[PDB]
Amino acid sequence: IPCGESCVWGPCISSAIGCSCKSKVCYRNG
Repeated sequence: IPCGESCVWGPCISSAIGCSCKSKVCYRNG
């Protein structure tokens, strides 16, 4: 599930809420 953050140049600030960079945007479990 996309969270609402891009990660093309820098990692997900939303890692705090469980989101990780996949395919240039931040996702939690798809």
